[PDB]
Amino acid sequence: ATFVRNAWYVAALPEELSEKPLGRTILDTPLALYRQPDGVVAALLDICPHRFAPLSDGILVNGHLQCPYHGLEFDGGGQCVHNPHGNGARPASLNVRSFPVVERDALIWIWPGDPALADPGAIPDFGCRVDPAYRTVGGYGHVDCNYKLLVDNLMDLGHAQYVHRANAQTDAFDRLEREVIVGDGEIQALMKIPGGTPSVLMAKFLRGANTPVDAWNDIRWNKVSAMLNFIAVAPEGTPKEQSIHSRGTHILTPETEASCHYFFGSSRNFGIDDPEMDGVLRSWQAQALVKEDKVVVEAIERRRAYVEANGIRPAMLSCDEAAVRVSREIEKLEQLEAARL
Amino acid sequence: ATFVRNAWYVAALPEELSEKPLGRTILDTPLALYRQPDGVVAALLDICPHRFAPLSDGILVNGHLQCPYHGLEFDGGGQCVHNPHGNGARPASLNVRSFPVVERDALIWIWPGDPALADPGAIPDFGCRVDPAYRTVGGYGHVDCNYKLLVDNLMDLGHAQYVHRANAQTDAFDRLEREVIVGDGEIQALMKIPGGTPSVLMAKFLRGANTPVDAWNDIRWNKVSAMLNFIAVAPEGTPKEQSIHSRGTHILTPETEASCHYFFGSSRNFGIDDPEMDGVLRSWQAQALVKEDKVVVEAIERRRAYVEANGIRPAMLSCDEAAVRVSREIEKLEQLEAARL
Amino acid sequence: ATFVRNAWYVAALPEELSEKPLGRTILDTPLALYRQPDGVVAALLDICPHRFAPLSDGILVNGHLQCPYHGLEFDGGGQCVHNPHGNGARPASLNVRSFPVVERDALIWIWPGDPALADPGAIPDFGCRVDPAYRTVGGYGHVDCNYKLLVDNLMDLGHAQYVHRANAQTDAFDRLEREVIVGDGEIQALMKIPGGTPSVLMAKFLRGANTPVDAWNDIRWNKVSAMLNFIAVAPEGTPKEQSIHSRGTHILTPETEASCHYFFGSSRNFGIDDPEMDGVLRSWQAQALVKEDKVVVEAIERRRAYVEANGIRPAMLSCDEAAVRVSREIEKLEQLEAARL
Ligand SMILES: COc1c(Cl)ccc(Cl)c1C(=O)O
Ligand SMILES: COc1c(Cl)ccc(Cl)c1C(=O)O
Ligand code: FES
Ligand code: FES
Ligand code: FES
Ligand SMILES: [Co+2]
Ligand SMILES: [Co+2]
Ligand SMILES: [Co+2]
Ligand SMILES: [Co+2]
Ligand SMILES: [Co+2]
Ligand SMILES: [Co+2]
Ligand SMILES: [Co+2]
Repeated sequence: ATFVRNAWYVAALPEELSEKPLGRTILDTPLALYRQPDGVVAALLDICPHRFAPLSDGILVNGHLQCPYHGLEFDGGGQCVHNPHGNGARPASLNVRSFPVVERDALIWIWPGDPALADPGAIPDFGCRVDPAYRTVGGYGHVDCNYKLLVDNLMDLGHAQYVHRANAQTDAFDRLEREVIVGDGEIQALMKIPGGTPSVLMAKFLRGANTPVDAWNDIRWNKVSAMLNFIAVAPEGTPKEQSIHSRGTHILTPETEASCHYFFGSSRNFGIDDPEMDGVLRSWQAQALVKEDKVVVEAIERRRAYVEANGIRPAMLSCDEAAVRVSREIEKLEQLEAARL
Repeated sequence: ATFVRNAWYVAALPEELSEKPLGRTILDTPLALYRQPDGVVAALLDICPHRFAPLSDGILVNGHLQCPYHGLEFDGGGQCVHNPHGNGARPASLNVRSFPVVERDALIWIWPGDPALADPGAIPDFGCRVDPAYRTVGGYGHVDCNYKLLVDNLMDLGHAQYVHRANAQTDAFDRLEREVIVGDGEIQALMKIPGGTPSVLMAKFLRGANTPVDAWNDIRWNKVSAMLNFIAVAPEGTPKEQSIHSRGTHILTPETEASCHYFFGSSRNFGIDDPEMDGVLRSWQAQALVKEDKVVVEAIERRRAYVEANGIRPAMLSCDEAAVRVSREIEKLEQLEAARL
Repeated sequence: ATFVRNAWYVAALPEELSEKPLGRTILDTPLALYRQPDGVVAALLDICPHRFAPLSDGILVNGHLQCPYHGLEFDGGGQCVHNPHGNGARPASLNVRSFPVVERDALIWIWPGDPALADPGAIPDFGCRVDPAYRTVGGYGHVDCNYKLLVDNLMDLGHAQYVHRANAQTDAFDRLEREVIVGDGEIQALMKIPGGTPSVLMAKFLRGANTPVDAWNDIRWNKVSAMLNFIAVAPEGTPKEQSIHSRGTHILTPETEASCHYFFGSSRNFGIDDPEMDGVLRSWQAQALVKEDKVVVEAIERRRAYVEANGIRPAMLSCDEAAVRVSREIEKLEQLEAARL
């Protein structure tokens, strides 16, 4: 019910789209997503203007999406280009709503709000996903929880030990200086852990000069729910730029009030020509989502009714600064938008 | 919530009933339908007056339906004929509601509204279903959509050109000529496809024949939601009257606000003793009706919340006259009834 | 929505609890139930004070329940005993709600209401369950009906003549004699079946029986929804006291407004060292209690919307005295509680 509609959201990964329409709901809005013959992606409201049939169940006819019910045909902009009935007249009432869409950084971005306010330049920067110097692997996941629970999750390092123990684990609670930098529509949480233990994968690409001052775990948040992290390791006192690292794409898109779409990916600068490494990284990310984070957040969503019926508020700990700030920024965006409705 | 209760609806096909009660909900009213030992069908509110147990889960005892909970027995009129407890007294408070019911034309009709207005003069004529000159085959289907969506569907048979493409597509669709006749309590939509190649289905009716043909697809609607179509095909310019045809029964009965019962059938005057022709008609009913149409209308029902939340209204085409008129007649019946209670 | 929270309810059977937490909802309240290393049972609100994760999905760490999300640890009283984050401070806001709990008579009792009013001395007496002179076997069942429908069911044991026809029908039902004893927070219904043929079940307990049989079916109800019955059968003219019997535990605990937990058991004074009798009772509990009654009450729950929408009230028979009285006592408790906010 309460979404920030005036913002860019990822609706799909390029590989998911083709001439066969994909029906997907974004912010309670049903969409028909498909790639036209010229290769350009189109996004139409998945509701035919005639009698409301799902356009996503149709097929392309001469490059145009044909409604599966009575045959009306539409172009990528939503204009009805063919009416096979009667005099074949095509009044403006037959056009279907079209959404601004941009394919960039191996992501399909969509603006579900006021179309007059959609500026391609305000789209988050995920350039690493299409940089020849990086190898990117990823996927899609559906989760039955409000998207804000997963934003909280991604902005927090404290559950790694208990939720992702299979991968991330430690035994130190005396050393932890994470700085949170608040910008405009952007927030970064930087963490540098000297003497940090490199991953099993990034270790294979290290020669030898371990010295307490060489491990990073950072994350950047952009307007609403798009995040990119930075997991890295270095020899000694070398800068972040010259380290072995992976930039992780973690973008959430609300489906309904209690469900969301999760687009994940890893863009690494090591083992670039290792095909079996691709399967590995993609599976661990999938595991971290499906088999672990999903279980936790879906259980929390199931407790929302009780917490709201009663007046229960969360008790924050020292590790919640970044999440709390992002949570507050999203709230402000919800209010700023409602102050127009 | 909004149903036209003062009208006759089909609650079951004769073959579905026996001494074993059938529990079925009609217009949000749970019914217990069964055939008494004398062969007469009975319809009782499926709620025992004592503690509300489902009478439909009981069995007949000496021709009377016995409640499975504490044994009260009832006759076809809903009168409690036996109370096995205490002095065995049977006060009027123990009688269960009974609904007017009429078995006619191989259909079981029921009046769910004001029993004092049960006007049998209003039972639609489906005589072809029991005419020895016709062969009838049919079935039952349950659909998760408001019944009005299927009424719309059946009054626009032209959708077959797209929804039933593989069997009904016709190269002469663009030469279609339709008219609409409005009479006393009845609306008819006539369609004619002249001098074209028979569709895949029509070919089977003519036993794999080619050569130009004239087609007719007419449909009659009667008060609320009972329809009978006319599908005919014949060579060149032969008389519509002396043509090979099938009269299709298509009757809808609301179950809940968002679900309905669909009773379909085909009464043909050709291939009367041909088992393979029976198979062709049954294949068509299972594929087109039970599958194809269901997919479309159920997807539309899922889009109702969005269309209502926003102020979206349908855009009518030249082929919608008949459906729009029936839709308006049903609306008037809803208002005339609401102005009563 | 309307529950009598100020009363003791059974939340589990001792055998269901261990160091692995059991998540269960009682009166719309999610609980985490577990046995601490010292063997004492604990009951905490299954919602972590930090971010609301289910504590029931956690494990015990050094005798304390650890939240599976970020590691907070709690003691049986709900006090946070360990915070692994930052300075490890533990403000009062980190404690979780704990519920008064008492393990007695092989039952786990919990007080879901005002903790200040919980008095262990008001817990129903089910001593037979731990008396060395009796052999007790039982189990748990979940039912999708408001708990009051099952209380009604248990207070009218006469339904067994029809609902459990195959197992308990007696040909002397017509000569039954009832008595009802009313007390403070207690109501008893007595039934006597004089000189009849033993039912299939009673014959199983007796291991034969030629001569006529006297059967007793008594049941005691205590404040809210805890019942204990008395099933006895004897030959020719043996008195009820000095005889062979089983004391049946039948306790219901509301889960939601339309669902409940059913704890059943049989404590017999015959065949104490007989495995075959154990099977007979478990077979009965599985068939009659978990299958047969469930079908009836769940069907009734499905008819509640219709009966309420219309103004339908139940018509009582001569066998409803006990049930009606308990129903009235429960209503009074609901009102007395609603009158104090
Ligand atoms: C849906 O109406 C029909 C059409 Cl348009 C073509 C062929 C048949 Cl068999 C029917 C039928 O009555 O089922
Ligand atoms: C449901 O109460 C019973 C009746 Cl009515 C007959 C026999 C038995 Cl064993 C029980 C029981 O305690 O489950
Ligand atoms: S609903 Fe799309 S053309 Fe009719
Ligand atoms: S509920 Fe039908 S006789 Fe009791
Ligand atoms: S939700 Fe329990 S420790 Fe964070
Ligand atoms: Co074009
Ligand atoms: Co996580
Ligand atoms: Co009779
Ligand atoms: Co159709
Ligand atoms: Co301790
Ligand atoms: Co510590
Ligand atoms: Co029973």
